[PDB]
Amino acid sequence: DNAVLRRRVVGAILMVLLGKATTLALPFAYKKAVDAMTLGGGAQPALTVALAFVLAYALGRFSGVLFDNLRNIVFERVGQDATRHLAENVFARLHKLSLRFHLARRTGEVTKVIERGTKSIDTMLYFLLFNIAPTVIELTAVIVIFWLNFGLGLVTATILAVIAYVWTTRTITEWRTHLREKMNRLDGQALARAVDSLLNYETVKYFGAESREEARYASAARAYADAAVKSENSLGLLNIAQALIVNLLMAGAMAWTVYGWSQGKLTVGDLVFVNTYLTQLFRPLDMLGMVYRTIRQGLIDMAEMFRLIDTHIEVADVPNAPALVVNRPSVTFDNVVFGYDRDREILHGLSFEVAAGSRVAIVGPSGAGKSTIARLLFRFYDPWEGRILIDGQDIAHVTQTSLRAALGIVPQDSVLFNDTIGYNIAYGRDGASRAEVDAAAKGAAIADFIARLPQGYDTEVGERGLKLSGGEKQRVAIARTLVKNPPILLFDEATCALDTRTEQDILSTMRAVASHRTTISIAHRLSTIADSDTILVLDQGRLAEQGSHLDLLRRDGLYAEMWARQAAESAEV
Amino acid sequence: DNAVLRRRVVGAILMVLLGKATTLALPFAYKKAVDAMTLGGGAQPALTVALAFVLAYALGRFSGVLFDNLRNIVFERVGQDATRHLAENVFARLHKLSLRFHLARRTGEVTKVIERGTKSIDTMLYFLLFNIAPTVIELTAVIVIFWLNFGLGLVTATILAVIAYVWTTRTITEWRTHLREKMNRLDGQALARAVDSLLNYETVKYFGAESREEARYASAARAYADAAVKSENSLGLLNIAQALIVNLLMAGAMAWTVYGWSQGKLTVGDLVFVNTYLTQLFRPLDMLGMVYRTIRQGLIDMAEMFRLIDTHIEVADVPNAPALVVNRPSVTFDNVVFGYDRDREILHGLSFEVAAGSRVAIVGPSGAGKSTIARLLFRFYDPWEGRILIDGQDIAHVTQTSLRAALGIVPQDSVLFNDTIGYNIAYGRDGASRAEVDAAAKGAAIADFIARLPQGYDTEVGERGLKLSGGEKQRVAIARTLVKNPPILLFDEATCALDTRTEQDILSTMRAVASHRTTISIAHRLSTIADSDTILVLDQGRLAEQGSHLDLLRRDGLYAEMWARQAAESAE
Ligand SMILES: Nc1ncnc2c1ncn2[C@@H]1O[C@H](COP(=O)(O)OP(=O)(O)OP(=O)(O)O)[C@@H](O)[C@H]1O
Ligand SMILES: Nc1ncnc2c1ncn2[C@@H]1O[C@H](COP(=O)(O)OP(=O)(O)OP(=O)(O)O)[C@@H](O)[C@H]1O
Repeated sequence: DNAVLRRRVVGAILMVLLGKATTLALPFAYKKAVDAMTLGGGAQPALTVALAFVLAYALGRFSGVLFDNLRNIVFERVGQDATRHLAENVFARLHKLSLRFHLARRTGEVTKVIERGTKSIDTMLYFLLFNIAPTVIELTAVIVIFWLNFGLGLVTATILAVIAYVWTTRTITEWRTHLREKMNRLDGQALARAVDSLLNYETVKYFGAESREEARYASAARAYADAAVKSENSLGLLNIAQALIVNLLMAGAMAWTVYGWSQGKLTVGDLVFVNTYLTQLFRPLDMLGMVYRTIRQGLIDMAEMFRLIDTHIEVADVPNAPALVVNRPSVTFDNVVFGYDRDREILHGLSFEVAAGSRVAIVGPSGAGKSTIARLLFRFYDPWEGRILIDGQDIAHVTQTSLRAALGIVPQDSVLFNDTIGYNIAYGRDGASRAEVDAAAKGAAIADFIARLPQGYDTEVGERGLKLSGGEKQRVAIARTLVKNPPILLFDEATCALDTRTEQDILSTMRAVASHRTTISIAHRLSTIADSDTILVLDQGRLAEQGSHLDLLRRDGLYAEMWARQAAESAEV
Repeated sequence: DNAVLRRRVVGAILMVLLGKATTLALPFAYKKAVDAMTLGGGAQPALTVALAFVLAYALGRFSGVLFDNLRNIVFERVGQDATRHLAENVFARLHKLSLRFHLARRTGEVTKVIERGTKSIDTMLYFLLFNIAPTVIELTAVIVIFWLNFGLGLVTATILAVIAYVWTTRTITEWRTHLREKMNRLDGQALARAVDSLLNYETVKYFGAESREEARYASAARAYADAAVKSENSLGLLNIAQALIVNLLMAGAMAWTVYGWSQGKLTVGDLVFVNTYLTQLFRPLDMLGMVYRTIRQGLIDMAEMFRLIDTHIEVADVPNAPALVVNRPSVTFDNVVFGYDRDREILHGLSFEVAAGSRVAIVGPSGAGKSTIARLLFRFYDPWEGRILIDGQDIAHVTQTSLRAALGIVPQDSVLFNDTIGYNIAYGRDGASRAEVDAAAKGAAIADFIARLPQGYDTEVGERGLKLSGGEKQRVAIARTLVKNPPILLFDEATCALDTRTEQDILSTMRAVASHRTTISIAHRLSTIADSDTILVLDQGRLAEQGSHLDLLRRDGLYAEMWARQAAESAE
């Protein structure tokens, strides 16, 4: 499909084909030895035979290694391009996976699987292109030559020996696959435990549990080491068996050649021809058994890695899915029944209406499942029963991209890229201008703060934005979501980490930006949302109350009681 | 350390010597062939030489492969144990590093460096132990036997050839180290970018920026691919140069021997002997080249890892540091000046007293440095000026372990292990019993909730505990700190994501058991902490006000102002 890559692969194949010329170099030494022993010296060609033998041998070895390295240097571009394309596809498809995977994944084992599969595919492609075909050509050439100069019984013996070789290799590989899989699993578990400890370094320091993490990693490492010892011992046993088979076959061949006659067909040269061809045959078959085991391992690793990527995507677009068109940002929950796992149901027929352009609050006790409303509105999961509508359009029947582009959310636990503040803020919109970033930072009340910083927008935030304060991180999230500027805006506990001045500023910003935008604010402090158009009270995953602040307060229900418990702080300390 | 591996390693060395014996066994079989050319054949006496040829050659090759695999099978345990010990030490020292490193690290590149070093130490140890010594033995044996059997010229030529080989290898390695380092840096950067995107999957989905992350990772990957192509091309050039040198040396060695006489310069069998020795001499040098370059690369990589593992730990114990003795859990900040970076200072002479057993709140605007008080109280950093005292004892002069064991913290951003709820709760104390876990879950108001769960304590929380609710996660952190049961307890905005009922229940359950325990609560909502014994107001890193809620409200200071802004009723 690529003319450059085609040409490169053709050149590489020519390079391996030159291996056949290298194999043809040995019969030159055969002929020279035959001449030297048939004339016994005293003739003219002896000086010629010596010079030709030394020159041909040295140049043949040098040309073999030179062609191997030229093949490597010419194929390195194609190999690295294949690795890059595989890595890009794996990354892209890894970002397409469902949220349940990322929420319950273990970084160490998935990283081990990804790297092992990528390296196995690289090695497998390399060996498939550069080992399979030349070894077949060499086997056919050996068969033909052995048929012309060794008869038929010897070629049948060699075929029976390679058949026994294949049978023993298959049996030992079937025995060793279990140990290999156990080793890989233990390695993955060890790396996952180590990565989890590194992610919880702060917790370990808080609880002084360095020794416990070290001990658990040491236990995992000892398990992996024992499994690896077992696997490599089985590999050594396989190699010893294969070498025994090949060496006894070679011994039989040499025995037949010498037993034919003390002088043989040719006194000097027959032994040398046989030994050279048998070296050129034992060197590749001893590695060919390993190459069969390597193809097996690469197949099981491709099957392993591919069994993880693109295998379980919870949310997928329906065929010919149209794009979402939001003319009126209205939200409808129609008898939505949903639970994260079928073991525990979270939402039991939740139904409500959020009018277009209104500011609606969602309150309730902990565990009520408001973040469930936020995640289902974003189509991270699909509800068991009922449906979600935006402008009267089913969320499940519209493309994910348009739906998620019509929604902006300031989540409860926000994560920032390991980059500058300006990058994180401009991440809200592709190619955001500095004027939009400045306007959003003014709206998110970090303008003066960024001005007081030495690097300004170029201030580093570190990994996950932990080099900033909580309020600064929350304001950065608000700023990026304002950069996005979607028609529907969902604040999941936005004003938790904010001080009083920032709290009032962000609240006024939310009230001012609610002009033609629907606003859904999940808050634990009722006073911050008492001015909302409607307040939805959740309890155990059900809509207990709905209405204005005065309406829910007059009903003397759950919202009123909650408002009488929070207001107890100011009335009487 | 006693005979654990000694016998085993001795066996490995024995195997290596047996390999030399095999290498010495082959020329003898050739010597017999020389005899077969001096006796002119025979009816029966030729058969002996034939049988000797077949037996010696076949058994020599089979025994070589068998001894190699036996050496591997006996040394695999030692190799895996060495790799395991190095990995354990690397992990331990990685946990010993300062918090400034972990806060500003990049996971992908550090993980890549660690894994590269882990594989490199194994490969390097194998090649060093099984190539360096046998190649030296073979070179010395070839030198002595040759010197005995040809004179001086060819040994002078061989030593000059090895000197030129070493010089060319050194030059090409010095030229290729730059490309290798650039390739490694690009690989680390690409992996770091990919890991950051995987950590921010949720942000990417929130803003639909999959294409941008894919494009940036593709750019990093193509850069790494170009660097790797250059490095491997230079490697191929080095290999062809080395092979040319060795093959020309072999060719010259054969040419000198043949020029003496057609059958033999000194002895007739010396030419076949020489060519066999040249094969047995090229077999180890083809490994010696890659072993030289691999030892160089492994040393420079492990030094690079250790130059990142041996980075200076900001917080270290003073020599002969005593243990902390907390009889009255009081906290004192004495003119503490500290900033994270010298370009921006955070705390400017902060001084305050938190009495033993009192309930103290820490409030103020953003940037006032309350999380700095929490991080410095735990000695994550050391202050520029001033000091911190616990029960009148300097934090800087006590062991880190006792200090951190005397303090429990529910941080603002809590992280949970990717494990069950019971594991996370019992993590508060080493070997926590089930009764203690139950008592803490009851105190943290998650007992009944866990009872309502299908798996109960065995419910998975996922990575960082994101499979739980915010309030559930905060209460799990509270449960861990209650399991630890320290005399000083610091809540950095702990009860924000809790509803009022659960918050009040937990706080009252604490207050009942809050006897002789210091409580330090950092809160942004003042009304939740108006019942504290004392309230410390911070501004620009200084203690502006201190006192009760009624006192600070009557004083009409900063606390009153902050309390009058939240009290603004926006309800219609
Ligand atoms: N990925 C998940 N897997 C399993 N259960 C989940 C997952 N996400 C949420 N839940 C469950 O759904 C319920 C709702 O929790 P959620 O994260 O919605 O917090 P909330 O109740 O909305 O508010 P708060 O943070 O105050 O508790 C909880 O019981 C929680 O255990
Ligand atoms: N790890 C860090 N590295 C560098 N600078 C930091 C770090 N953490 C915070 N800062 C900066 O220094 C100031 C120190 O305040 P810190 O975040 O420690 O607590 P705080 O000011 O009480 O937070 P809040 O904003 O919740 O009041 C912060 O406002 C922030 O600008």
